[PDB]
Amino acid sequence: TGHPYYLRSFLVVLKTVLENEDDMLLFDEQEKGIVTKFYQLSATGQKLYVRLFQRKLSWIKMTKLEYEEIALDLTPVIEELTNAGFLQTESELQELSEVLELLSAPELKSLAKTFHLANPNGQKQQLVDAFLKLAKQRSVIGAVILKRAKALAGQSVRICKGPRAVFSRILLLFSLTDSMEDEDAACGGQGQLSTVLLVNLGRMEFPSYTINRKTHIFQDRDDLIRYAAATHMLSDISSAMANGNWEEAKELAQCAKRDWNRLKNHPSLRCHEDLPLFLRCFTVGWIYTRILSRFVEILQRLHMYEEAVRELESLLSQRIYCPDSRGRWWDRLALNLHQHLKRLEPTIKCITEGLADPEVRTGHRLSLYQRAVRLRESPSCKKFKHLFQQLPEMAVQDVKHVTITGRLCKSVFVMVLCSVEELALAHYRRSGFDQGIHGEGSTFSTLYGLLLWDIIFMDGIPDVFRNACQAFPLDLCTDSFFTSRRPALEARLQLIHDAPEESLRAWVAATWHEQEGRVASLVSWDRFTSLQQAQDLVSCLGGPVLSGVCRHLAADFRHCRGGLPDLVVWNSQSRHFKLVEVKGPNDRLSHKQMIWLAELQKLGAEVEVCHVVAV
DNA sequence: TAGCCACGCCT
DNA sequence: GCTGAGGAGTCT
DNA sequence: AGACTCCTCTTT
DNA sequence: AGGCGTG
Ligand SMILES: [Ba+2]
Repeated sequence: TGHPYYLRSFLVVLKTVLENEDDMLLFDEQEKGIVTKFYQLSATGQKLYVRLFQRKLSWIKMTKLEYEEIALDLTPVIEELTNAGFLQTESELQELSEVLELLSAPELKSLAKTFHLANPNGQKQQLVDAFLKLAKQRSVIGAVILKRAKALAGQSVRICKGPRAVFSRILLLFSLTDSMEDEDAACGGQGQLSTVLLVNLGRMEFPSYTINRKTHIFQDRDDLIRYAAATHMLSDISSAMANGNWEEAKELAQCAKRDWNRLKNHPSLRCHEDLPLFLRCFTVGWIYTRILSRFVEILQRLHMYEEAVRELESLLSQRIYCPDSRGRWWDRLALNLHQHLKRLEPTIKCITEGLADPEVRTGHRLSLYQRAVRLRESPSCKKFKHLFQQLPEMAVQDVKHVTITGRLCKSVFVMVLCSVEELALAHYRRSGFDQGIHGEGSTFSTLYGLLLWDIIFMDGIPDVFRNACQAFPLDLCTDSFFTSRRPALEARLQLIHDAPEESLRAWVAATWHEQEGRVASLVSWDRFTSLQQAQDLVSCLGGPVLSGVCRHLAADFRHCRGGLPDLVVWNSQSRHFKLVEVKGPNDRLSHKQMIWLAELQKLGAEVEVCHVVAV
């Protein structure tokens, strides 16, 4: 462990995936050997590879490579990696567009000149398109350009794409069990370790649980490769959207929409369809559906609202993939029909079916009910009685609103510089709550985590723990997390409800002491300032409330994890607390948020929206 | 749709 | 658009 | 000269 | 004011 941080982290990944019997079925021998080859390198040889694996994939000037901590002179090390088959040298640098790319605009000028036919000025981009048109006609002069371009660029290494590929697939796999260590790190461009992972994994200590895998996710190394392909596609589409190239993204999508209807009969699907949901998210079909969702987003941006409706109706026609997404869809469907396609007939059928789908929850549920009333009680609609149709009167109860002012300067205010939220925490200090946290959902989530820790990492649920560095059972964000643990859950949620404020102070003390540091997705250790703070807070919150919140989180974290209030403020001595949703000059309450506030009131908790106006 | 935010537009 | 901080190279 | 784009390194 | 999009 004179291994620097980035190497320790890389090794954990390799180990974690290599000890999966199931995972190792999806690598041929050729592939498997490369890993051995890695392990065979010297410590130096390894350090340097990780560095370069992490760097962008392409050619690097030998003079641009400095790691003192690896060695003062890296030529030996490079030679090892070359011989090993991991790194290639300027010697294999053959493509012109590659040689040019590697050179600086300065150098590009020096070659634009010492070639008489070249206009020595313009951008770097131009001089390239130039030198490439020239070598394409008079080929024999092109080989002389390349000859110098090379000699001019210098000594240069590149990571070999082939072995690289194996490590990315390993990284990909590591990342399913770490939720998705990132779609951006693993799934796109190509796999590197996320920043946080690369830094911390080597030090991280995980909650103890029992690995118990009883089902395969992938049929064979082929299924993996098809999945990896869909993954990369979704990544490149998301990437396009991000860079605003909505035209490219529409193609890319349609492209993928073919391929998916191409796979729609293949043997493998039968088995995937059959997986429990918490695993079904790791299949081609799930990724293709996810892609089709982005596609309706794209149809929407390009304002093609008829198509988007078709696509939404397609997605909703099946319950196989992404059922957690139907709420987003039904809502999105209805919004399109009502707003954009003014078809008031379907808007109702839509809203009706949607609200009859036990799949839709919280925010979207509310948002459909709200459109219903706005619609039924509208004259532009009155010539009907098809929405009086027994709509359960989910009239989200009304909440105390409050307003304060702050001197404006994400929006920054002054009081020293601070946030909308910090400004309010102040108003509340002078309102006689000496104590507060700005924690949004993590305050509550880590309390749920502290109180149910042992039930979460409980033994006896097949398939939820598949390997070594999990921070949660894979079914955590499913309807099955609760069903698979009903009896234990009902029991614990009851105890908590009746617990007096010392049993709580004690249960928390317990987990805290036994688990402090351990990486669990629900628990932020620095979220409270000390164990003592946590105990204060639970004391104020009290069982019935602590129970109610925990019940929602475990029952349906997927759809309840967001829209809890920004602030918790309590009075130390008086034990009175308030749950505050800060609303700066430019944001209102989302449906998710008005559900939470309602539900927190029912639990009998002081809830308040605190509007901030600027000066 | 990951969720957030600031802005801007329409009604 | 954003989800971090600094430096080197490119652009106009 | 200054603005912006790209890339790397983070830690223990 | 609030519903909706855009980046
Ligand atoms: Ba807020």
